[PDB]
This record gives sequence, C-alpha cells and structure tokens, in this order.
Amino acid sequence: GPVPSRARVYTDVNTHRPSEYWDYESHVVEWGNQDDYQLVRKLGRGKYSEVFEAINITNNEKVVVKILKPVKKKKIKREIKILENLRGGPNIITLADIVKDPVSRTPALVFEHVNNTDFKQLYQTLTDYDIRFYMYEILKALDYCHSMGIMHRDVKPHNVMIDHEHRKLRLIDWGLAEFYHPGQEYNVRVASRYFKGPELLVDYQMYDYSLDMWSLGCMLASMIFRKEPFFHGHDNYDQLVRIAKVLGTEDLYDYIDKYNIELDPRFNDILGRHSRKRWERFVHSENQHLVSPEALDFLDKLLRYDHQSRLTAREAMEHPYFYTV
Amino acid sequence: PVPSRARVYTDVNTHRPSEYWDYESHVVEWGNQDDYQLVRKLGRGKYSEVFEAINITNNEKVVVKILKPVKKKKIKREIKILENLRGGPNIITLADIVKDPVSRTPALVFEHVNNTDFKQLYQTLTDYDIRFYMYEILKALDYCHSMGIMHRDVKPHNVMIDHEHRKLRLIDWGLAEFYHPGQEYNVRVASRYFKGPELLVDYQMYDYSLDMWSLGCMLASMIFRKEPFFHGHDNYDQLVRIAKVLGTEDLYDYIDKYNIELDPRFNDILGRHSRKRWERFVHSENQHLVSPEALDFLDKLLRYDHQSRLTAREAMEHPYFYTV
Ligand SMILES: O=C(CCNCc1ccc(-c2ccccc2)c(Cl)c1)NCCC(=O)Nc1cccc(C(=O)O)c1
Ligand SMILES: O=C(CCNCc1ccc(-c2ccccc2)c(Cl)c1)NCCC(=O)Nc1cccc(C(=O)O)c1
Repeated sequence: GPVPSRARVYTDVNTHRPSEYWDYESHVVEWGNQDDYQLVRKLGRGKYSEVFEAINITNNEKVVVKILKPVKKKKIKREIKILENLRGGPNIITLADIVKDPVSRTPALVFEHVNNTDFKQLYQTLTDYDIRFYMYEILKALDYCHSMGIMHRDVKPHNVMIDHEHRKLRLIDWGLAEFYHPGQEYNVRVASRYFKGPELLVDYQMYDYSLDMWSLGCMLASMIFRKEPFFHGHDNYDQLVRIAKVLGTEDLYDYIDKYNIELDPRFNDILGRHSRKRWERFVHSENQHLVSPEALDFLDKLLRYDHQSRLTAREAMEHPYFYTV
Repeated sequence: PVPSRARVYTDVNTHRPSEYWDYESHVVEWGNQDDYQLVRKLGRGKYSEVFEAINITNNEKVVVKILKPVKKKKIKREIKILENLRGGPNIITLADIVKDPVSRTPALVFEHVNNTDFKQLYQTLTDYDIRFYMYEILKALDYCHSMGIMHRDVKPHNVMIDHEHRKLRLIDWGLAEFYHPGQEYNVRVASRYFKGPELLVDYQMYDYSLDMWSLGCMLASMIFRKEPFFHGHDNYDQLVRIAKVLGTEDLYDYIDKYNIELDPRFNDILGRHSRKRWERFVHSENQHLVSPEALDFLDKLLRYDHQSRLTAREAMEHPYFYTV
C-alpha cells in the first residue's frame, strides 16, 4: 500500500484538543430568526448554496447571507463548526450569525459585510506590489487556519474576496474545509480542477495543509503570468498531464515512488514524457512587469509534486518575495 | 443641566475620520493563543484575569489579559483605544491579540511589565519619587487626552511601577472612552474613592478633567499616607467625604453653575461643612512628603468645578515638578 505521510507543521494540534473542538458531527447548531434580515441581491450561486448581500433590519448594517441547500446535515455542521472555531482569525470571513427562515426551514449563515472589487477591472490594474501584498494576506489566513488544525481544501480566486479600495481581503467558502488528523485518509474529490494538488490527482488520500499551498501556488502563477488558469486541465486525469508538461514526468515518478503510489492505468496513454520547464519560459511582454527572480523562486517552492517539500504558510511568509510588504 | 465641553482637545475626534473613534465598526482580528504559555496570575477583576506569560516562539515574557466576554462592544472599545494609543508615553503597549482555540475566549497581549513589591513601595518612596512618577502619569494623560480618549479609571491599581528601572505604565483601558463634545456618558465609571463630583451628582457631560480629579485623589493619598483619601462607604457618602474637605458652599456653587438637580438621597446626609486647609492633613508620618508646592498643586486638581482643574499639560508646568 501507499507510504503514510503527515504534516511537517501543526501535526497534532487537534489530537491535543478535546473532542468538542473537532467532532463536528456532535456539534449542536443553534440559529436565530431570519426575519431580522432582508435579502438585497445575489452575489453567487453554487451546487449546495446561494450567497446574497443583505441588510440586518434591526441595526441598518449590510451583511452577507449564504443560504444552504441541506444535501447533508453533516456538511452543514462541519462548515459551521469550522467557521465558529476560526472566527476573528486574520483575513478569515467572520461568521456573525446563523439563522433559519421560518417557513422554508432552510438554514443560512450570516457573515460580516464584504464588498468585492470588479474582478476583470482588478486583474488589469493590480501591480507587482499589490500581488505581493494580497498573497501575504492570504498566507496570514492559511497559517492561522492550519495552526487551528483546519485545511481549507478549496483555495482559488472565487474563494478570495478582495475589497481593493480598503486593501481588505477575506478567505471565504469553508464548505469543503476539514479538520486535520495525522494519518487520516481524506476524500480526494475536493478543490476545483485547476487548483487540485497532484496528491489528489494520483489518489493519495493522506494529504494535509500543504494541499492549500499547492492551490495558492496555482493562483500566484495565474496572477504573475496573466494566464488564467495556469494549469488548464480538461478533466481530472488531463489536469495531472498539464502539471507534468511544466514540472516534468521524471519528478512525477520520483513522487509516486517516494510514497509507493499506484498510478491509475487511465494515465498510461495520456501522460507521455515531458522535460522539466524553466519558469522563465512563461514570461511575456504582457506579464514581465509582475515577474521577478524572487517571484519565480517563491513559485518554484510552492509548485512541487512532493507535498512535504512545499513551503508551509509560515515559511512562505519569510520568503524574499515579501520583503517589501 | 447646563452643557459643558473640554477646555483642551475639544474637537480632536470630530476632525478625525469615523474609523478612528467608531469602535463598534472596528474589525477585531486575533491570532492563536497556542503561541503563549501562562506563567502566573498578576491580578483578577470583574471582567478579566491578568497573567505573566511567555511567548514560546521567541522566549520573551509578556502579560496576557483574558477577557470575560460580558459585551463584545466593550471588548471592541478597549482594543480600538489600545491600538490608537500604542507607543504613547507610559501607555501599556498592546503587542498582540489572541484567542484560545477551545474556549474561544479572547485575550490581549501586552509588553512585559514588572511590578515592584507594593508594600515596600509606600515606605521607600521619597518626595522626589512621588514628583517623578506623578510627572510620568501626566505624560500618559496629556498623550491620551490629545488622542481624544479619557481613561476614566485612574487609581493605583491601574498604575504599574517598575521602580528598579524607574518605569511607569498606565494600564487597564477597559473603562476608557472617546471624548465627543456634548456627549452624555455613563456616570457609573471609576472606582468609588476616585470618582469625580461630576459622576456623584449625575452630571453626564464630563470630559478629560475627570482623570485630573482621580489623579488628585492619588496624589493626596501618596503625600499624606491616607489610603484612600476620600473614604466613602457608598456613592452618596463619597460626595459627603469630599464635602467634608472642600465644603458645602462650593458644592452648591458647582451645582448652581451647571444647573444640576441634586438627588434627594443627599438631603439628610450632606450636612454643612466648612472649607478645610490642606495643612490640616500634615502629620509626623507624612511631613517628609509634603511641601507648599505639593499642597498648591493638589489644591489645583481637587476642585468641584471640572472646568477649573489643571489640564494634564498645565499640571506639567507646575512648580511641584521643577526638580524632575
Ligand atoms: O467571486 C468572488 C470572489 C472573487 N475574487 C476574485 C479575485 C481573488 C483574488 C485575486 C488575487 C489573488 C492574489 C493576489 C492578487 C489578487 C484576484 Cl486578482 C481576484 N466573490 C463573489 C461571491 C462572494 O463574495 N461570496 C461569498 C462571500 C462571503 C462568504 C462566502 C462563503 O461562502 O462563506 C461567499
Ligand atoms: O495592581 C497593579 C499595579 C499596582 N500599582 C501600585 C501603585 C501605583 C502607583 C503608585 C504611585 C502613585 C503616585 C506616585 C508614586 C507612586 C504606587 Cl506607590 C503604587 N498591577 C498588578 C496587575 C497588573 O500588572 N495588571 C495589568 C498589567 C498590564 C496591563 C493590564 C491591563 O489591564 O491592560 C493590567
């Protein structure tokens, strides 16, 4: 079978906490009356949720309301417990209330108000400094949630709220987040395709916080190279081929051999043979103002097949790429 | 009642954006308390417990104040004030804000402070020492007043003295508030013995001058070795203790000036009292701490009329401090 693995940091933080902290299945959820909130407009729609801008009628303050389709009560309890555990953490979306509409009985989460900057406009105006600044803000959120024994498992641009006018950032949608327990085998069907770590694609279940650092690297690559997404897979098998076209196939075999991973036969006629590419290959006239030797060295240290070889969020915060923030 | 406003730093908050003073909208962020290990208890209060602690990541001593979340509004107020005042002369420095993962109880992390043996401090402190530390408190008050904040709980328990390093900090900003001209404040602030007459007569439009009354109470207890100086047994009796020294004539002049309605519960306890000479409180055990300059300075702090008290900046110019 595959060789076991464990996080290099915050390995036993949940082991040493009482069960109430991490046993979300036993967590008792309480909610108030949604009659105190009026929905204003839709902000987003997903598979198991709809997010709205809303107003609390009792204090005239804007909030965000996430209405949850109750596909699994277990999943609702998990997201709520994680949000309650992380509440007030740096750049973590703040859960302000939990409510239920009296007639539909549909539960909803109420968050601090957030104001998303026009993304298409943001993507063209962000400078080299802005990218470093916001990447550092994401790292504060990741180091905090990892220190709190939680993996986000869905780091991607859609799950990062930037209010550029206020230089404010929040890491949002904790619906896929999970508690880290050393040796635990997790479901690999997490994260969104372009942001999936190679551990998920090769079906290595004993992953950890380092999965978030791979997804973060994917976001950094897309921002500095102006290539969205950076690894453009068309399916989950093709996603690994897109990564191998950059990192090369030699190091992919070194990774699967190190953890004694059995590579799915469906990869046999699509993976091919690929040399390790230089990150400088992705520099072009449209992105060269965002690229520097520090950015490429930092990117190289995130985008590694070996999950244990990636920088932790705390190590990443010490990188020279952030010396100006 | 007749409205009143501060003689100094009157509009400092009016002229600053809402983000500075609007604590209810202040977004609090905290780290993981897992990086701190508690060493010993330093004090216990109604809504907090203070510990000496160690940051395990750098092996540096700090102080950790664990807050009982009686009101989130009160927590936001103390945090915003501490963040606004951070680095101010003799103001306790807020170094971090954390939360214990399991209890979810928020805690404030301060620079390390080392309180000198208090029982030893009283008899060892000289006339110079009292002038030196009084001046250190005044630097902190002039700074926080200039920053549009009144402490509202000046008392010995809220002054940290590290005598070996001649270091002072004004601590526990849990009752502090932003000054806005014309605002009516809750009079149920400060500790009984340090309450200004404005609070005792229920005059809500008070200002930074409340801190100068409390400071005067501390000065009187130090130079005369009478702890506390105005020993009230309840909030009504507290005003009678002040009147036994300042006299009832000037108390009526004060309430008439601001058209204050005196609570009927004072009727059969206030009595009639002459204005006393400060020299009356001098004795063999305290005469080495008293001087004409000390009594003149004390007289200028302990006045009924909040507008007639020295400001922290005026107090720093007094001859009592010519040696510091
Ligand atoms: O789609 C979005 C976010 C969209 N962000 C776009 C975006 C994110 C990051 C960057 C960036 C990253 C690194 C460096 C520099 C820049 C950029 Cl350029 C754009 N939001 C709309 C929907 C929404 O706000 N949802 C929401 C809000 C609050 C809570 C929840 C929740 O599920 O808890 C959901
Ligand atoms: O009780 C105390 C302080 C106790 N000070 C006693 C004291 C204070 C003033 C003088 C003095 C006044 C005028 C002239 C000369 C001297 C003297 Cl003689 C003694 N501290 C123990 C607990 C503690 O340190 N609390 C603390 C520390 C840091 C921050 C906080 C906080 O709430 O932020 C609280």
